[PDB]
Amino acid sequence: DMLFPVDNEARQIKELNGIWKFKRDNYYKQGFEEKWFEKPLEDVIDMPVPSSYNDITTDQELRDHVGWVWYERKFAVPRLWKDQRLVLRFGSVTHHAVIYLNGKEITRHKGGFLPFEADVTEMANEGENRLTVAVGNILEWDCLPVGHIEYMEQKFDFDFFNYSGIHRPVRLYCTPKEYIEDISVRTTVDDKDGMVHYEIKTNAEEKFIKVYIRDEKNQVVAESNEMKDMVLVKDAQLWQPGSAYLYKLDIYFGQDHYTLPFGIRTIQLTEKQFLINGKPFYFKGFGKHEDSDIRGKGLDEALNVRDCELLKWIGANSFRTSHYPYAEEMMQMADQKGIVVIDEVPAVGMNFGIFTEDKVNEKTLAYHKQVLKELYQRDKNHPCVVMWSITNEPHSSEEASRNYFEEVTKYIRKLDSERPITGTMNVDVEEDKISQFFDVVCINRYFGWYVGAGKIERIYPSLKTDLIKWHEKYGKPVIVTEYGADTIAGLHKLPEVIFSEEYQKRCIEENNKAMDECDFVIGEHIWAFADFMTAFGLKRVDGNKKGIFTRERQPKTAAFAIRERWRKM
Amino acid sequence: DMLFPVDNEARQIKELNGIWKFKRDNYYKQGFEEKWFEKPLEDVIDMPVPSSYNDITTDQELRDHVGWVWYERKFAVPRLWKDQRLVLRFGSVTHHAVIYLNGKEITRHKGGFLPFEADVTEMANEGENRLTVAVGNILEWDCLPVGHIEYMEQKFDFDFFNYSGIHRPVRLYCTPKEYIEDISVRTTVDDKDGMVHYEIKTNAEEKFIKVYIRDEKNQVVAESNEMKDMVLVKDAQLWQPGSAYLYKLDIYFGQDHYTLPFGIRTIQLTEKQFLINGKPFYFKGFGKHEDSDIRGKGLDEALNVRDCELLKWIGANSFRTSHYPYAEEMMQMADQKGIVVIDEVPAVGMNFGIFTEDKVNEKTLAYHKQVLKELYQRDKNHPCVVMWSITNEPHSSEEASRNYFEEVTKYIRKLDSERPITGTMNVDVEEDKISQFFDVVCINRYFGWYVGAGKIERIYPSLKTDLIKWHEKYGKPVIVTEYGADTIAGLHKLPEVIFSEEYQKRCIEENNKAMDECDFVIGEHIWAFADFMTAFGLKRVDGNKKGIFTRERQPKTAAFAIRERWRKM
Ligand SMILES: [Ca+2]
Ligand SMILES: [Ca+2]
Repeated sequence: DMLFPVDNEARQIKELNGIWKFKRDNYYKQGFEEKWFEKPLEDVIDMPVPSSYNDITTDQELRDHVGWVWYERKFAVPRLWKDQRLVLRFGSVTHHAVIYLNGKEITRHKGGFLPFEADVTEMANEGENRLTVAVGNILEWDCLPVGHIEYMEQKFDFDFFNYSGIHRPVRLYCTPKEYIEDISVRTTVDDKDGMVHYEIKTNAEEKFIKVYIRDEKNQVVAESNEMKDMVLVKDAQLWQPGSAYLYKLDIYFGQDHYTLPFGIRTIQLTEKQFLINGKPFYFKGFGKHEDSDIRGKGLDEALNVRDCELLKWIGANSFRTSHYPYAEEMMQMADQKGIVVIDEVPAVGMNFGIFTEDKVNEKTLAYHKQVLKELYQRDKNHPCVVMWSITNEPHSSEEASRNYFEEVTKYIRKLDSERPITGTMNVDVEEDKISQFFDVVCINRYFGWYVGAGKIERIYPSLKTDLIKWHEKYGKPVIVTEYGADTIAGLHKLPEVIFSEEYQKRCIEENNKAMDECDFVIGEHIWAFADFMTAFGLKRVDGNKKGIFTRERQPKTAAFAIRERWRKM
Repeated sequence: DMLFPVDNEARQIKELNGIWKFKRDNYYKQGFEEKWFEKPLEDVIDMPVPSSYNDITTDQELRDHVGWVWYERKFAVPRLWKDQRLVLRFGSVTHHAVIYLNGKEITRHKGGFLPFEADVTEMANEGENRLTVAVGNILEWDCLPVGHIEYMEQKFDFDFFNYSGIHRPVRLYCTPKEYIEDISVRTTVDDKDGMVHYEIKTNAEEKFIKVYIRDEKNQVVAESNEMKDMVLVKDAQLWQPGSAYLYKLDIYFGQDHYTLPFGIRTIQLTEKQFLINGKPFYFKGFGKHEDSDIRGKGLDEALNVRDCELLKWIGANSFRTSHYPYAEEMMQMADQKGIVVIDEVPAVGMNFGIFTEDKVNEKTLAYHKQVLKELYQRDKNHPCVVMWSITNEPHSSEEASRNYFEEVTKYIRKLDSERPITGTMNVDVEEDKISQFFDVVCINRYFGWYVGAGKIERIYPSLKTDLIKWHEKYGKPVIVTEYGADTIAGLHKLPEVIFSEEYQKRCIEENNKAMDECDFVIGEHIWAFADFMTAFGLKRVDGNKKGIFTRERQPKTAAFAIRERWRKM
């Protein structure tokens, strides 16, 4: 159960963000061994929430910390909340969490990009309470993303910096004691009329319920007293790429009230095309990252609006939540703005034998299924999500990866029968062993950068040849999910050279020429949207510089050429 | 009454931030004349709150908008708030506001940097309500900051971009119907003993009250049943620069409860020293701004923590709120971190005859006193505030300005008899006509930049001479409140040139040599803390580049030489 918290006459949200008190372990698990949670934290600094902690201070030891840190603040339960159900919700804690309330452990969570909560109805006191949160950043072979510890040094083979902290809002909220627990909505369209199938779960299934479907002007277009039903919406306003329309499932249950936005739209994959509402859709966009200056991966809604303005300005129609689920506020924004989304779990870093019993094994596999279940439960009702990505660049040349990903793909297909399934490729087409389980083949190709760096004339023939091989081996439509080139803003050269602004434009141009000659390509996603931070390395100039925009969300030269192309499509 | 809202067993806060709907006027006052507030806004975009609106979109017409824009969202009143007093608070609206609730005007406000509120107990409905806010950015001769309209173009003489929007949190909060309205605290010290003078004002003064003073471990150290009292704090932990201690005035009144943090510390001025708790204090720090990428002047608490970390790293002990009051969050942070603050009113831009019947006149004067009253009411109880600055660089060579600022200084002295009063100078010392009214003389001087650009060897003789003149004319201690040089990060040259990193360092050094030879100098504030945005001009390379740090809060070369000086001082 993970309905996004709401405010109305019956439910209320208390934000617990702001400035917390903060302290890091000075040796491994110092805070657990010394039971720091038993009393208020001492010798602390201020830390903002939501935000990563790595980039806030001037202290390299905190930036490079491996292990656990400790957050604490106080919150109040109002007298007016006397007989309500009380829930403490964490949008995320990266990567591992132990939650304490007034010195007592109340829940734990594993995985840094999905929300979790704890019912504290019978444990919070009226008035002041103390909330203590332990935050661990260690990744092992059974975490997603994958990593491992060497002797303590953290190892991993994904790009982005392993930021840690409380990256999403913390919320204490209240509901009545009999209440709506979960909602699932599915839609179909028969010519001009839409059919809304819904299922509502409550903790008193025998009690009366009233369910409205309201349109965008909030007028009732359908009505029912069933917990599960199938209601017709005549002349349905469809949710379309670039023109969102959102209905509302408005539910009254006893004293409870919940309103759920949703969209009516169909997805159908053909030979060679990706149909949305029966019309072909060509992905134009980026894989993104949750990353900006100072705050690391902290949610920043102002930055989120600026990014959507940028996506609109440049003619993009989609993005992929590259390498982990994003904040729901961004998923909600994509629903409202009509932006098409590929939603991805953090199965990244399964690459360098990786699929062995001592590394990525059945323990990893079972956790991977759990993350997919948690992702599906959070995002199942978003019309913006049109496809699930279950992995980014696994070492899928290994024979052992075949049974691994057949199992993951079949699990996600049972949870959701309506949305296509995918995963992104980096191994050579001849050696790949899993893409036959997918509905769409997604490839990350860096011709002109990681292959034949600087050789502009080799980009077009190399990509076209590889594209044709992927189509011929699997017979499915293809998206190029990553391609591009590192580019230092202000570095100009004539003739162009790698890292120059001119080279990034030409590299992308030549890849685009290959894709334009292939009738089976259904998308191009440039890597990356914006410069972002990476673990330190000699190929990373203060992070990954493949951004079309700088980290401060201003365009490099190539942005203007991309805009001309995407806007005339 | 402007007590900062609090959460406890009796009072509750609902934040109304997030993503609002937004639309600008297409001609002057269009929304007022078409009565847009009467129905939900149509043809809208998303706009984050808190944030400026100017740097969010890709649209030049909005960035440079002159006039009014319109914000709207919905909010809920829960059933559980049924019998409470309901208050809508705006931390600020820049510059002018008209607030509508369910299509009816409920308040207005002039002034972009101080909070205001509206009692909505009788007008808000249970459940859903519609909040509409018109936001105007026009500055006239009786506004602060000062500006004027020409033919529609906005003119002004201050040097920072005229960002507009809802820069600080919007809060709906509840209290009991009989409640604590205002609190004032003054402190004296007697050897090791504090005396806390307090005065509590309520909604029903004949009822009984309980007042505790609590230390930082929450332990009662004094107690009383009076609304107005002095209570002794023996072995009182003093609030010290760089080592803060905050007691809490904990007040119970009927069903109401309010806890006010405060500090015990004294201020005294001699003709050469600024004494805090009897010890000389030398100001080391910066005038700042509320400015960052994307969000303009929007509150960003993660940015505030990073700034305070950088102030600590560089050995700064103070800042001035150039040129307007900052968010209360930043004032609380200064209270907790032991940072000393010069608190400044937005009386900036009274420069180019300025003090004439048609420009800065009796209306400007009366408004100037009003903003000082409002600033005092908000910040009176902050130990971090050691001095009020009533103006920045007025054209105080005009004879007419004498009576103007005698009025202003008399007025603020009536509100606050303990804190020193000042205002910053740019006119020639021989021409000034007001600084005799101040307790400390503050001068903005840019020898090596605006006077004798590039002539390093003339900086030290020029500032020493000017300093001695200011001291000779007024016989008061002197703070140099601004000095420095524009500096493009990455610009290096040997020998150094203006705009280079090396020149900024040498220019500050030579100015510091002059100050080190003047015993009556009690502070040095470099301009600026961080690069910030200005109105467009040929001297402003994408804004003001006098930052010691970049706009993204990283140090230029001069930061490390400043740190060496300030950390060994
Ligand atoms: Ca969230
Ligand atoms: Ca505020």
